[PDB]
Amino acid sequence: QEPRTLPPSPNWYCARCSDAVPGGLFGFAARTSVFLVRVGPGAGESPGTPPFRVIGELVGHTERVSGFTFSHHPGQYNLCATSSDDGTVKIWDVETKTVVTEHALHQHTISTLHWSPRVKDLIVSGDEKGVVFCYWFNRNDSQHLFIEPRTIFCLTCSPHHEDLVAIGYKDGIVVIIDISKKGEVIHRLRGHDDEIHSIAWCPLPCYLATGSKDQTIRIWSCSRGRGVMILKLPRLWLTLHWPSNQPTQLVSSCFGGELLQWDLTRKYTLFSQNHSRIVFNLCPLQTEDDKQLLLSTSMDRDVKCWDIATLECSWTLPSLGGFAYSLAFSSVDIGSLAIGVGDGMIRVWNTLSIKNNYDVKNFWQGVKSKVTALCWHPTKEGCLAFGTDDGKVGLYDTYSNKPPQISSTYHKKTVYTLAWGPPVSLALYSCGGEGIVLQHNPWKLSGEAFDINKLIRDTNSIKYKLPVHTEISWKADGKIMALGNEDGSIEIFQIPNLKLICTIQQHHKLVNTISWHHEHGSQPELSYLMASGSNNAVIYVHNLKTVIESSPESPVTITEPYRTLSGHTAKITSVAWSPHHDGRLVSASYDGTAQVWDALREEPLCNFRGHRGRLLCVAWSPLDPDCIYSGADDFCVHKWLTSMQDHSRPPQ
Ligand SMILES: CN1CN([C@@H]2O[C@H](COP(=O)(O)OP(=O)(O)OP(=O)(O)O)[C@@H](O)[C@H]2O)c2nc(N)[nH]c(=O)c21
Repeated sequence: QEPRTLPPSPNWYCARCSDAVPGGLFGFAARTSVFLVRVGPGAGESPGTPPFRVIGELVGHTERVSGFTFSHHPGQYNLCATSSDDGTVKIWDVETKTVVTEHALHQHTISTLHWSPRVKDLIVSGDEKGVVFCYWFNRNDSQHLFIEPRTIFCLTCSPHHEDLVAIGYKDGIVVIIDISKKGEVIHRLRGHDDEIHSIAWCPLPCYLATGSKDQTIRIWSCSRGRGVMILKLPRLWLTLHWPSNQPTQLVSSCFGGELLQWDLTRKYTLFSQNHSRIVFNLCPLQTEDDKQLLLSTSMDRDVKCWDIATLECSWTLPSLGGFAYSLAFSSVDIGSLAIGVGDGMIRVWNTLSIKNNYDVKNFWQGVKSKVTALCWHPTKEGCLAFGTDDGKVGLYDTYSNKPPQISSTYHKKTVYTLAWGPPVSLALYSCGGEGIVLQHNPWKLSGEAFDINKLIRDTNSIKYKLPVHTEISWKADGKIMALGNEDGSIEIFQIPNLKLICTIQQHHKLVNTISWHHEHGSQPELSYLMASGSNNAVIYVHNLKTVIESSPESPVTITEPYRTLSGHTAKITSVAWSPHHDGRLVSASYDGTAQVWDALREEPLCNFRGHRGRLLCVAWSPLDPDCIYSGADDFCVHKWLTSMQDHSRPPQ
């Protein structure tokens, strides 16, 4: 297939942090970025597959992006403006994905901006103190305005005269100002009782609409400054869209993210598959093929498309609300990719959706915190173990509707590893940051869970305190278990009773990740290859085929590696052997890259730099050999191709 991006959620409680220009380009603000989605025929997808593609990220802001508006002037649809809590308002070109200009005029946290419908280079920004700036970027000018000492929530330039701008406030007040008259208040619009969420001008000449947290929409005659009709709706963000096609109809959000189309001529109509939590923005987009769509962003972290002719949802783009901590592919369901997210939901992604590139199912029940580990049962379908940062281990029947089973036992600290292995029918092993590895019974998960350090102590000859275990990986045949430790040690234990056969002292810091090379290779000696990463940059590979066959009486110490992979410049969070190759490793690092290695020749192959933060996990696509999935603390998962990469090594 082609690349995909599982992007961060659109930001919440912003009057305008997303917009769309006609033809088919949609942009929404998410974390520190603006993500770009070409929507329509020009997105290039099979008739049946939803016509959208995430194509671009606008990279450059330092803190939360508070506002985003496109330039809607014909032949200039490629410009757009952003505001950010870093005090910046940047002008962007979407073809280059770069900044054209900016201004740090605002001395207080910006609330919103808006690109004038009439003046080709005028962007009007307002902050939480009530200060409004006007910025003409092609003429290099900047008019300062102060209207009143109140918290600006929204701001909409008039489509019908260059000088009028409506401003809504946290306390319900709405006013219309004139820039050419130095911010004079022309119309005070008295009526609202609470937070103004949106202001939409009538598209034909003038009237004016406002949605407020006081559960009413209001239309105003901006001539006689009076309110000529009030609409009460049947937790709330109340955003509006006045369609140019139906100048007599009006779209609004409603409780629970429900969307309405009212009739100006007490009457409403329902959309639809609907949103489940409050909706923040609504963006009209007319495709090349003349379809009238409307894009909606929502607290439920879905980005939905609506066909205004049918008022049904054409597709949904889901998003991630926290770090992508974990990626697990199922061996029973081949395309099934489990994602552990910091926002407390597991994502299972059918990466083989015949007619849907983002077929993702969320799992709310049971989980109530950062999912930091995941593992599929090797044989049972739908069987998915997860661990959290509250130390909770859990099991999940992902075909079922029903809330998961929780282990009666919690780890003291975060759950970083989960592996299935034989009991010491199949047992769940969970490792916590405190250093305990526990053995769970899936049959009776509420019962006793045995800390395996007691058997390690019984079956070996111990007179010291055991290490703090930080990572567990079983070998492919289910006969050798490796534990990584805080000191950097890795310990090799043999099948029935965790007999220790070997200790590797190669790392000098905490081990984060161990992976054994797969058995499906084209040669035996490879399944005994172990890859490991620690809080240091250098990755090691070790060849344990001697000591496992040697089956020693006493445990042996190893101080020399089989292969050394230097390149990364920060800790290694995850490593994975390619299932389609022999000795090909991918590694995720805190240096924000992922490196593909041919581990046998100590050769760097390619380096993925598409992430915007520290990487936490990597998983090879189980069917495409040049395709890999990544997860980082940028609230993203990228599905990228080895062959599309520009660099072979990690930076420095
Ligand atoms: C403490 N860690 C951290 N860690 C790796 O680091 C990532 C983030 O962990 P974290 O909760 O930020 O731990 P922390 O030490 O605070 O991270 P940092 O100090 O780098 O910010 C995880 O995705 C995980 O792969 C770990 N992995 C294993 N196996 N065992 C561990 O004890 C730990």
